[PDB]
Amino acid sequence: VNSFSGYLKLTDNVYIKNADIVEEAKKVKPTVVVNAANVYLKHGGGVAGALNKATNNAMQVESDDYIATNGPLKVGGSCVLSGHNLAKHCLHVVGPNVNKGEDIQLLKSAYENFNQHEVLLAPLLSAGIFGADPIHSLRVCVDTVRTNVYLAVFDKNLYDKLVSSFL
Ligand SMILES: O=C(O)c1cncc(-c2ccccc2)c1
Repeated sequence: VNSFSGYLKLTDNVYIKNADIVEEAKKVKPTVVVNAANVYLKHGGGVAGALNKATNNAMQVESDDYIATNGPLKVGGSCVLSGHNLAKHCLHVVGPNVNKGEDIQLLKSAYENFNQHEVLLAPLLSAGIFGADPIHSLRVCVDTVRTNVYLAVFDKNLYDKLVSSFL
């Protein structure tokens, strides 16, 4: 049994809710919240900007030190950093950004990072300002992630379309 409330069950392991991921993280304090990260961990917009704002920029400060030591992530890669006031840990995952011309096949690689964590609160990778089709992102999620994932979708309209169209 876990804390997550109000989710629709899509599969054995994937759940979905119309929710503001910062507000959900603040309520649940999950072990892992996933950030929609980029290679230089610059949390300025989309999910990264909202999560970082909710940490009063502490996520960005920590991330800048991580990059100064380790260099950029790979597209499709991830790192584990603090969850600050939102979660125990933040899994920063880099989905491909279609608005930069990145290969959408890297979306499956991105989702594979979730399998290293038994339970996660996450957004749909590569959705929003990353430019991918969220319907496609949900399909890759269901077909790739085997651990228990609780998806928060910001737009009510999009949430209803994702559920109605789910095979
Ligand atoms: O649900 C998403 O895929 C999503 C994409 N871009 C931004 C957001 C967002 C926007 C404001 C607050 C918290 C999350 C969610």
